[PDB]
Amino acid sequence: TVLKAVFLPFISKSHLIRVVDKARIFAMHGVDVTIITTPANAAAFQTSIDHDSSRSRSIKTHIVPFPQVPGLPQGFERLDADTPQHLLPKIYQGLSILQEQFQQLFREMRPDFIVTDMYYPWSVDAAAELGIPRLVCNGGSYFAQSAVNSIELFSPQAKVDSNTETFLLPGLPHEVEMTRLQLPDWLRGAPNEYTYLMKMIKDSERKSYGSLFNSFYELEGTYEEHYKKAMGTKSWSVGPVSLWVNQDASDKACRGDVGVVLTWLDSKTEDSVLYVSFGSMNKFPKTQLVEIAHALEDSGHDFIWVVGKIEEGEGGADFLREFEKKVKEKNRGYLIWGWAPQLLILEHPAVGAVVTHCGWNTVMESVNASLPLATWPLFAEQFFNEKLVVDVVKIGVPVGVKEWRNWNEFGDEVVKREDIGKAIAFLMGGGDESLEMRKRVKVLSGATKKAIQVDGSSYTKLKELIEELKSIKLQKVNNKLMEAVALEHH
Ligand SMILES: CC1(C)[C@@H](O[C@@H]2O[C@H](C(=O)O)[C@@H](O)[C@H](O)[C@H]2O)CC[C@]2(C)[C@H]3C(=O)C=C4[C@@H]5C[C@@](C)(C(=O)O)CC[C@]5(C)CC[C@@]4(C)[C@]3(C)CC[C@@H]12
Ligand SMILES: O=c1ccn([C@@H]2O[C@H](COP(=O)(O)OP(=O)(O)O)[C@@H](O)[C@H]2O)c(=O)[nH]1
Repeated sequence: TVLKAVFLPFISKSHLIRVVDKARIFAMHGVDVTIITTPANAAAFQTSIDHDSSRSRSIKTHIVPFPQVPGLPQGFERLDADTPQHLLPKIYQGLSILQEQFQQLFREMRPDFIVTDMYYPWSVDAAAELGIPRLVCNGGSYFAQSAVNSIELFSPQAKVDSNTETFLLPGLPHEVEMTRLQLPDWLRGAPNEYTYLMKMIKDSERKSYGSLFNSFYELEGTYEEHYKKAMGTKSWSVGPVSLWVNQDASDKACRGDVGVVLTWLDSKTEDSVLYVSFGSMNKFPKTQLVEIAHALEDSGHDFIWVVGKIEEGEGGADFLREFEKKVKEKNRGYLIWGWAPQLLILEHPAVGAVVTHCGWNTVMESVNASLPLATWPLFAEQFFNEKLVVDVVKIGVPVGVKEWRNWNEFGDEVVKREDIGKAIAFLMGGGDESLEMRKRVKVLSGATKKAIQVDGSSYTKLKELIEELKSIKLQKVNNKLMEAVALEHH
């Protein structure tokens, strides 16, 4: 009959809200969904779950207490930027302890299939023990995963010396040039511990039923097909997930949480405000914040700056509080010190462009809101996402960042105010080339909205997947009938 699914999200904020939204999409289309999580993580999205159950979807959370770990204080259950760095491996250790409780819950709930974050590679074995399909949720774009596979297969970085020599990523449908410094540490040379984790994750994916991406075909459908052939797997684009289940203002306001900025926006003319955000994980050093502050002030344009994680005192916070005073004196700038209501802001007509670290969720949300991008990749797969934005679909301009760094370090590179200002001036300056870029993102904005409406590309992929899973459930029911009839004869 009715499919039953258990969803297992990860415990970093961006991954959590992406996989929770995928859970909400499945429940919107008839699946009886249970989301397993811990209290501090549930706090970020239980409100969204309550709104959904009122549209009488069958979706609920199942709260599991976070384990005791020596030296880990109570209440620390998330991997985000506000988390003190020495607690991260302990938090990850506590998550690992939960695996057996998760598996017991699978055996107790007996779902027809499970949908789990990529950071749970063992879940493919759990599903095989239960005899059910496991879907894996992958972060980021098909493009970025195609680029990673090109690096792994062809090693173009091995044939160059220096750090400024560009190389093509072979086999991709588009010509894409990068330097060795723009590759992740775990891909560049000898394996590190993350290289081995990624190997285990990709092996798990190859054994899984299929993968789910927050993507849509009009944006990067060529890479969706490329990726399926690179992996030899099934995959479905089911995005933009943020738009699909957060079309209401109340949902946009509460997403991932736990009005003054909206009144400020209401006072501005259309497309006049630059939105600046570097995602849920980034922490900039003071010297970088100084360059951004000067670039924003010197641009002459209105802006909202989501400052992200700031070191206290002379590590940045003192400077930003002084800068915030300055820019309120002119009514040109607005700083957001905590979690911003990103979906509500991007949809506001006053917003005209976005400075982004190329986190895939912000790229997708900006496309839906029809906003051109200034690209400032930092870590993870963001340098690959920049290539797609800048070189393939041409909806952004780069600030000019040269070097990948890990998420927990400041690196050696400081992007200077002049280079930031060049990107702002292009986006906000009204020149003809920027206007052609705005038209390109507008076309894609219309495509996003169509993709999740009835018989859009993402709607259809989800419908086809659910039909396959219904088919598998029914096959097992009819096989039991066949076995019982055979035992009757004898
Ligand atoms: C933010 C995302 C989710 C990710 O972001 C995702 O990055 C993917 C990528 O890396 O390609 C993209 O595919 C995807 O789209 C994007 O969402 C970027 C990488 C990372 C920041 C990641 C990390 O750095 C290192 C560790 C260590 C691993 C390990 C083995 C150790 O080494 O000690 C054990 C201890 C330890 C602290 C566990 C925690 C992780 C897994 C940690 C902090 C979790 C958050 C994670
Ligand atoms: O102040 C903030 C920062 C981030 N986000 C949301 O958090 C996600 C950030 O994910 P992204 O892929 O852009 O970057 P990451 O956080 O993974 O580095 C997006 O859904 C944003 O809408 C938000 O609502 N408010």
